[PDB]
Amino acid sequence: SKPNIVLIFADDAGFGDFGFQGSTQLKTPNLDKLAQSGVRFTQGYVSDSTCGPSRAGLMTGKYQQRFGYEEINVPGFMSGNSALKGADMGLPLDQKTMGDYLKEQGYKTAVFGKWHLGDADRFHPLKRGFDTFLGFRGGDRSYFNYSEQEMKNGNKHFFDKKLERDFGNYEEPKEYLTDVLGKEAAKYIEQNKDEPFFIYLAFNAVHTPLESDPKDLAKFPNLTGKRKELAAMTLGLDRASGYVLDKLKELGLDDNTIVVFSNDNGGPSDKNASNNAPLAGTKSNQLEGGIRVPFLISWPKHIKPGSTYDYPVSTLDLLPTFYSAAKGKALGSDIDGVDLLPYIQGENTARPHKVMYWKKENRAVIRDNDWKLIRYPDRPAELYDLSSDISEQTDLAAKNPERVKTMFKSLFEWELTLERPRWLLKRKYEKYDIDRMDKYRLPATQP
Amino acid sequence: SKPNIVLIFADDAGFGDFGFQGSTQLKTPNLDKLAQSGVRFTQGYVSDSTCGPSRAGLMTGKYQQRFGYEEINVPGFMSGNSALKGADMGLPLDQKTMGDYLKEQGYKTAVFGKWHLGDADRFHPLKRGFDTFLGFRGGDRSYFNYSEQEMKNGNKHFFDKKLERDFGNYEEPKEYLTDVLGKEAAKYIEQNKDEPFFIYLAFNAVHTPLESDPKDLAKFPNLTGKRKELAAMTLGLDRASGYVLDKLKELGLDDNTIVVFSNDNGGPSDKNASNNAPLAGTKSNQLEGGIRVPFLISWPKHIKPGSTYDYPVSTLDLLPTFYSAAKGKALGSDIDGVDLLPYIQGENTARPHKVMYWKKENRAVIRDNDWKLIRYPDRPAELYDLSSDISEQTDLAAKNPERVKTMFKSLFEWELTLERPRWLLKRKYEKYDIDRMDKYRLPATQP
Ligand SMILES: [Ca+2]
Ligand SMILES: [Ca+2]
Repeated sequence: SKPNIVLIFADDAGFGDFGFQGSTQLKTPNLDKLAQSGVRFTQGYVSDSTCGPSRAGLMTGKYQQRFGYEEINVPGFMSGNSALKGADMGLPLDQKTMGDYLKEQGYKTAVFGKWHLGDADRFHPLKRGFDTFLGFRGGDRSYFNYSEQEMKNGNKHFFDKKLERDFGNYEEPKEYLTDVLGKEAAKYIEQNKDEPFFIYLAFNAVHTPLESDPKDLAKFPNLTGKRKELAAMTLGLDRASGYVLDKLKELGLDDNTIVVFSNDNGGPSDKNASNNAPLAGTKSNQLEGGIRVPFLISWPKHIKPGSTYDYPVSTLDLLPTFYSAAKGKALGSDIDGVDLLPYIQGENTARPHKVMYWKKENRAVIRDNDWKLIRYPDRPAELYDLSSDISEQTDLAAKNPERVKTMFKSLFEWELTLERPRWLLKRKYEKYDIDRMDKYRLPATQP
Repeated sequence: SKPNIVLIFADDAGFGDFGFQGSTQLKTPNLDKLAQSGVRFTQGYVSDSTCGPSRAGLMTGKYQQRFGYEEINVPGFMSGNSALKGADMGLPLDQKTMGDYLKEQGYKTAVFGKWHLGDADRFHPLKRGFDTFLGFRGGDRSYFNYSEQEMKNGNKHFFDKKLERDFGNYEEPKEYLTDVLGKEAAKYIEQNKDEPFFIYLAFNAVHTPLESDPKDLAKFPNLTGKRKELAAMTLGLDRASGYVLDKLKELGLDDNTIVVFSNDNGGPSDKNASNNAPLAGTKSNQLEGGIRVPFLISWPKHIKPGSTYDYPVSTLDLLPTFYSAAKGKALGSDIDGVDLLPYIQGENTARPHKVMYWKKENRAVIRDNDWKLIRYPDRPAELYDLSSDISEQTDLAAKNPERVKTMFKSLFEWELTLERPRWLLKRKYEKYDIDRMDKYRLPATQP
């Protein structure tokens, strides 16, 4: 008998904007119970500090750069010189997804909400190892229904923002999208209570646009502007998550169900007032604030409740971890993630990752234990000791020239194993990413 | 009366492998007379340290990266993810060439030898402002005829290596290609002795493959291996250059003819035994050895014979210099080169370039006066003072942190004005370029 798997994946959430992450202002009671029921990771990372490359890594358990998925796939934002534009941008078809791996172990598979791994029919979830789908192909959309007007008077790329059941059944949500996503995950759990199931629950929460239940806004009278709306949407994500967690309890599935909460990248603090405290930086930079994310795994009877795990882990680990728990035997050799279960349980006391990497064009990172080397296009490479400087305020490059040179060589060694990107952003977005990094260069504070 | 213009452009030649450049072993008597007849530049640069991007800059007078021509166009060597492959790689059609500009001033225009700005019919010289053509579309070819056998049993991209008159008149040279190229330039000068003419003479010499007249090899008994063959081919380039210079004398055109000798990039010392003394580095790195080239301009009666010009100049300058000398009035505003004539003659005492840039992906350079900042993917950015360290052995980065930061920002500012590349090399060539850089990291000496 094989465990059910629920991967709850938030969008553009603050590292510091959950109760279990030390938030005073924000309220995440259901996710607080999820944290206390299992293991909270203090050093959980995504594979990129933007939506698309992150999800590509999560879905494959592979450094997404190794198959050209380097820069974010945003239809209408790519260079006129870009190899693939619009709907042709997607997860290469030769890649085997989390869905595909769990379908081979006889799981019923579903994805609710944000896909963002290609808009063209061939990149559709139901072609990528998911039996079931309710969400949108694109990167973002309204948390309420679109009018007939707005849908008819939309540009060529607006079809990816429209809510979709399975293959091309376009119907708009009747209700706040976050609540619709939660409640459809719950229906799907009840409809599949007898077989093993895998649910990728990809909330568009708390990505822009800033849109909330009026019910949620009244609960934060003290808060103001974009922060008031983040809190409302967060409470929303927490309620919708609650629907799923309660249903598992209600049906006695919680005993033999893995539940993972995480986040696709660090918070874009200037767009959605997210707060990455106590980390520097945001979405689309490779400071801890961009790449370090809230990360929970709950598995009752298997993981001790109320435990922390302090060693670095990656979203990349989730494919092999899930597959191993689903008693999987035929794991591809091209997989960069490790099975986390032996490490969580104490059977392996080693770090699950000595060396970790990030790369978007000239911006790249190598972490070797607790050394962080950051390469930029516009300034000397910086070196940080994360064992004593979680906030990256003390550049140790100057006083460690030989460690910088070695780490620079190891980072280059890893770049040589990557494909060239399959698509390129317009040049000017590199400037926006770096100006934002500089705007949020200091540690964020709670609150 | 408008002056004739002859641009003699060698391939993969050594910075140190000409008599007028201080060569011990090699013989370039015709080019030695060319140097003495005009101005030798001690700091002449190409716009990239490889064939294709270099030629793209030369032909447009523009930083070739500003229209996506960043990495070398070699059919069969591009990433499977590359936006354009094979014959579709070429100088974008929206770009106006040196040929186009001089055809508008009523010049008869011709190109002999290596084109390498696109193999497809639309990228052909006769579409890009040349009335006449005898050469090959591709990057390299044998210095002797190809058999019917070799031509029939060649890969899809071999058609670019075949010798071509005007538009698709394929006939193989009956004689050493360097001698055939020189003698056809001379025929064309005689055939057009009465009207103003422009000849781009792009010798494939001294690019691989290493192939010489047996007559030339016997003149270098003391030399051995690849060096013996370089010397023979060099003597060959010098004789073939001689045919052109003698013909101008013979017809009394020398009085009113501008002659430029230069080189498309620094010498690939490990492939053709070229020697970039006294510079560090080679082809495909951005040390002085890659980007700094022999550079002569002769205009009898107009430029003082036997003169040196010590301030940096670029191949980029040749389009506006040529155009201005052809009494051109309607120069595009997108042009990065300056007219060198006022600077050569002393009318402008200012540097013709304060700030110069190079970029191939993560490898980039900014020069500000005699400060050279070099960015690499695999090591800390280096700073050199070229006024006192022509050989780049004394890294001043650590002792000049503020200059490094500012220059890093100016270099980024210039990257933001560029398009993304229109095509990408396979990943593994970045490793080969950097291993070669390291093999030739020390100053080359005469040997
Ligand atoms: Ca996101
Ligand atoms: Ca060349």
